[PDB]
Amino acid sequence: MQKYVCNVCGYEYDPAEHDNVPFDQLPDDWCCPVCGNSKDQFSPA
Ligand code: NI
Repeated sequence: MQKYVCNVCGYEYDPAEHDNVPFDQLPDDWCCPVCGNSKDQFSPA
């Protein structure tokens, strides 16, 4: 259940915090809910 970290603000997308919804199921236009950084500028962590 891969966690991802925003390269801009350090927000961590942890699927565990979201009913195990994986990063790869998020919308095409999903952005960081803290800083609005785009999905494709997150690192696996
Ligand atoms: Ni961010």
